[PDB]
Amino acid sequence: FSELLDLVGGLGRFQVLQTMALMVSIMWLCTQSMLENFSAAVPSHRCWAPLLDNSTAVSTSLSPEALLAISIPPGPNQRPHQCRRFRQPQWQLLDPNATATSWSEADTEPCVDGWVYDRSIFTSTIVAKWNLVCDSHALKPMAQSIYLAGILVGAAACGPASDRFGRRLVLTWSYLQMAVMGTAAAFAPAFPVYCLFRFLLAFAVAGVMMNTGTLLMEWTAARARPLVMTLNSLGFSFGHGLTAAVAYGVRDWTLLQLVVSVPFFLCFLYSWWLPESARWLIIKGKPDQALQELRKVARINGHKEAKNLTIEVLMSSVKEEVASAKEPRSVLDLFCVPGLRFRTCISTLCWFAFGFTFFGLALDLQALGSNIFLLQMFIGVVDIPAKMGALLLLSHLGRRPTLAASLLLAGLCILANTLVPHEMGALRSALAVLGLGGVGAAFTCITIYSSELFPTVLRMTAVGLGQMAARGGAILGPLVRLLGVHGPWLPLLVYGTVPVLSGLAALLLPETQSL
Ligand SMILES: *[C@@H]1O[C@H](CO)[C@@H](O)[C@H](O)[C@H]1NC(C)=O
Ligand SMILES: O=c1[nH]c(=O)c2[nH]c(=O)[nH]c2[nH]1
Repeated sequence: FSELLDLVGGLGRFQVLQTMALMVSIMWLCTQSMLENFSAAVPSHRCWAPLLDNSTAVSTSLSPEALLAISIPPGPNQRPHQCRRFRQPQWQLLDPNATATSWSEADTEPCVDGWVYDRSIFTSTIVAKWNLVCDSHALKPMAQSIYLAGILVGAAACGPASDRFGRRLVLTWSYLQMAVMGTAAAFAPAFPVYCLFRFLLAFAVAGVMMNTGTLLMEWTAARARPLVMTLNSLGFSFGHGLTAAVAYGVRDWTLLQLVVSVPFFLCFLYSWWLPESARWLIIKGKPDQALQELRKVARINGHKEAKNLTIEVLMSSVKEEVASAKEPRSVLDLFCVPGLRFRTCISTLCWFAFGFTFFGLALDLQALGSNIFLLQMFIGVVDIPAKMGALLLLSHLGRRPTLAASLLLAGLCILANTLVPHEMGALRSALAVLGLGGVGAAFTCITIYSSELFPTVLRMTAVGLGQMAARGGAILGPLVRLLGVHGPWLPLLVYGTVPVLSGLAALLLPETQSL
């Protein structure tokens, strides 16, 4: 096939502009996923209480600190209880002779009158709007799980639709669905409706993710294809910085969600000026359309050959593909072949670990460091050099040691985060950033390495199964935080154990760089 790209220009003005255009979309698409660090931030809260909040009642000369001690009991964390209040004001607790033994839990009641939230950092969040606290506290990670499950279902449905209707058409309606569903989520009236719209937004996120990469690869000559995949992967790196930059300015969740959604109307509008994949149009037996959209690109790249492209040349240049690209093999074949079964197991585990660890940690920055805006920005800034170093070492040291070393870097940093005491917040934050950097490097590493461990007929099958495994791991990511009742160390130990085991496992793979 690529002989045609050499008539049309296989790297040039069109591929440059297409890479820029799709990278920008991937940036905003990354903001959509990272948003719920900020849209769903948990502000500090307490029960509403008469002496503190009933401004219509008779006031007193006591200070707010004293009235808080008189109204809200202390909780386990040596801070005011987030889910209880005194049944009657505890005037007895003001005198210096008082002790903690002076009251008992029967003297307290739950927040009958609802909660009061700290508005200093964020003006509003979904947690503050729908009271996703105390007995409802599980509902935040449930919302994140529903989003990531939406992406799983969307990726499962994308394949058949992408193959039947085309890369660009599905990408176009994915952009429209992202805009519409993000705008709808921004104005949802109730929590179930918000979950429905976030699910339907994720369903389109999957389509954008898959089709952008597929279309970039299908329009790029082979010498530049790894570089193009790397640039498309740096799109997310800049997406992290963009998330921090936008969320630092917009402190209301409705306005923030709307702001990050609206750009996709423009993405929808400019996607119509992209060409549908020529490989797809030829494979589906539509030469008259493939010729048009090839010489359209030849016009952009500035070639005289737009006069030379002709149907007979177009047909003669792709004689093999239409005659042989007819093997949509089932996933089970990977397990049927004795040799490939165990390689498939290990590579699928390496895909799983990325999603599990990354969307375990990256979606609760509030636990990792002092300032989530700056920490998100750093998760971008450190992701970039990690990815470039991954590409280079992947090109020199071999895929096996680079995959193993990246995953072991991630695991060791995330585990060490549990050894460093809570007082050393700076080192905890730095280790968390480095761990997410290692995971993000392994993302590129595995994307390329899994495309070599299997014979060329089953290469694509392995990559698809790996992607589904990463999505299954991402879904479990958020739910693992529900173990945190037993301690803050436990979710971190789990998230750190997974990459350690998978990184050790990657050592058992064969090397695929030339030896
Ligand atoms: C708040 O104060 C007003 C003052 O008139 C009173 O009528 C009302 O019952 C009070 N409510 C609570 C919950 O203290
Ligand atoms: O390096 C990444 N950063 C992300 O924020 C992200 N989100 C995603 O779905 N895949 C990736 N990869």
